[PDB]
Amino acid sequence: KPFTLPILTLGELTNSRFPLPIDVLYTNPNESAIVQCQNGRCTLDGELQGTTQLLPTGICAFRGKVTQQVQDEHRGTHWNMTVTNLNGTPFDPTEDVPAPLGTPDFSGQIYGVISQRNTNTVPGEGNLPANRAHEAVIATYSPKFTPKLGNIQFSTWETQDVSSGQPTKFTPVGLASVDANSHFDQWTLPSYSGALTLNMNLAPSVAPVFPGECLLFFRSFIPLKGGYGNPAIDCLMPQEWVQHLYQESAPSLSDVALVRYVNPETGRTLFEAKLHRNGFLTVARNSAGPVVAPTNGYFRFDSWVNQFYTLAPM
Amino acid sequence: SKPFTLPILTLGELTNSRFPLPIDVLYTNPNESAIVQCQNGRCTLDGELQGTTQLLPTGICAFRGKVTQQVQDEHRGTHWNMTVTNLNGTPFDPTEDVPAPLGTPDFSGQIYGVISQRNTNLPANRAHEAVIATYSPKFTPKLGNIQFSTWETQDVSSGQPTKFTPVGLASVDANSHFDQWTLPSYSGALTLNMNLAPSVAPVFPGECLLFFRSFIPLKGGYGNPAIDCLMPQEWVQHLYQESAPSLSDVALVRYVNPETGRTLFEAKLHRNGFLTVARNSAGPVVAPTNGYFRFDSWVNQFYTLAPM
Ligand SMILES: C[C@@H]1O[C@H](O)[C@@H](O)[C@H](O)[C@@H]1O
Repeated sequence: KPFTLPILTLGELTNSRFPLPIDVLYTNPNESAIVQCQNGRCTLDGELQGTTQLLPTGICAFRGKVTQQVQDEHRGTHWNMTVTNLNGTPFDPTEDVPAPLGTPDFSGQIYGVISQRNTNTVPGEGNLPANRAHEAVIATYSPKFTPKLGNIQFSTWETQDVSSGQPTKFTPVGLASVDANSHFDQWTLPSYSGALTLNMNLAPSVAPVFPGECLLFFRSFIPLKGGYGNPAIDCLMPQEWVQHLYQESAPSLSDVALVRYVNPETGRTLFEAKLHRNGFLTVARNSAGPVVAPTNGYFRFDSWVNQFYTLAPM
Repeated sequence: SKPFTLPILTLGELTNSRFPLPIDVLYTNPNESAIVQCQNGRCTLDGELQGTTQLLPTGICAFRGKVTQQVQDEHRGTHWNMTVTNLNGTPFDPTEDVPAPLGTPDFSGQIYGVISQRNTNLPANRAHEAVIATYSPKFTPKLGNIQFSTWETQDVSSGQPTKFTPVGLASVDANSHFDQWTLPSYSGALTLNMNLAPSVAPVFPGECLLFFRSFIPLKGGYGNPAIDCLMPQEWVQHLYQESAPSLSDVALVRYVNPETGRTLFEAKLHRNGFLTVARNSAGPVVAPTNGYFRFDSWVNQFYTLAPM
């Protein structure tokens, strides 16, 4: 079965690591961090890895139940919540995943909305349940962030109106802050089972192996609750590529596919890239920053090549 | 002739095309009195997006634009006038043959979400809970402007890039006018909506619409509101990619349990992009979690579906 990519322009793609549209293609050859994100990880023959799942609505989302309000040193009102799988089934800690699928894969203060729909209904209200929602922050670097153990903590500005023992949903929206004290680092993984524990079942790190090459990212800018900053999240492949590769499950015929970024209105190749078996792109570029390219552009599979293939410089 | 196909995705791998939600259940309601003419999640079987439908899951019920003025509510809350652009930031051209900017909500209600702003050497930011009343006389996205309200009283900046991220509904009480089949007046109350995706309905006796249903969060109050889409967003995205020619007006599809290979039920998938089934009851369809629709063959309007 022939390998293919979807025909989607950048303006038709979304981030696989946070629910955002793709804004720009991006390189950073001088990146010092090990790149080992866990969302947006899929092999070219369609094997999801890390914490990756198919739903755009599942990325950095949680489902579970608040247990009780808890004490915490930091500002705000804090709440412990057990987490289940996104489909509501109990998360089985013995499953070979780093954490429940969809769990955030970076250090930071993730800002969003906690909402609740009570289990118990009221006869006088037409047998309908009570609801509430509030802004919330999940600090993924916190010792209380233990999604692999089945529970996490979130903070609210709201001081009281969060109910114990009721079905709870976290909808991600952005970051609370990127001040130094908020520990945003998109390449630093959470400790999924808590401080001092080793993460397990990780999707592997990715890196260029060929001289002059660097990773190519699909970049999205992420909203902020407050403060200064223009934070970005870089994914290895957009969510639609994850979904496509999973559907197709085309056999990988080598370790590296040659792909061309094409302007369809002209049919011309803007640049070429290597699409690696483990699901990431490299290009021959020696600068950092956005790739400035016509809006109609998209990647097209050209051929399977090998480790010795030399890319045309961008 | 390129063979027609549907993606192989279970219900638990699908999302709603009318609000950013996972699909929870398949659902029927034969006694529905309303005309069903939603504008998001509309796509013909040969891949033509219609209504306000666009491809991004992040675009559904989202807005992009800039705040122009603050107006205080007579009672409580603060309202903000927002000019809206296309989701890609280009100016919305009201003369384009669309009902409203693509992604615009397609129902009456108080849509709850978050407004965020990143100012035009690091930029200042703010975000707040916000509500967009799509039934409001000030909801005129086809004219390039809408209004949203905040509990926040002051900290929303004018002339700065603004994003609305939808989250759920503010309320479904009597005063909140939630009706998933009532279209907004995209240009205001005395103006006719234009360029709409057509209404959908069974045409054969004993049939009813089959919906992909999602439950939508609430900011407060009582309720268990749901949003029903005609096809999930992944089907829209698939049909658009494939652009397979439609060989009749109606495709026969089978809902299959792959683990047994057995057909659980069959359905008509109509050219304009919606399903009907032979069912005479309302409520969820109880089906194994591994189930998904598979194209069987092209049939016609007179085909008799096996009763569910
Ligand atoms: C029914 C009530 O609606 C309000 O908005 C909520 O704040 C309460 O917790 C409760 O659910």
